[PDB]
Amino acid sequence: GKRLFAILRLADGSQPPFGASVTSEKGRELGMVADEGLAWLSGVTPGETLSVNWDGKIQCQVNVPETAISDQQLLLPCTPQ
Ligand SMILES: [Co+2]
Repeated sequence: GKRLFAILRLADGSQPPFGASVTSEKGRELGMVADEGLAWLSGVTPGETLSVNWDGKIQCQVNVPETAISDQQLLLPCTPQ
């Protein structure tokens, strides 16, 4: 499964800001965070680690479940490195 509807929230409960970028381990930009911490991600690999970037910096990372499949909405807890 490769396209994910990701609900992003940090460990502290906050939301990554509107306009943050989400990148794969490889460094590819799979999507951008919209409002309310929602990010549609393209070409995601199940099991990989994504980084969420804003303010010119990796702010936190998420672990895409190995069981992720296409068009799945899932919570991705974003934890600071
Ligand atoms: Co860019």
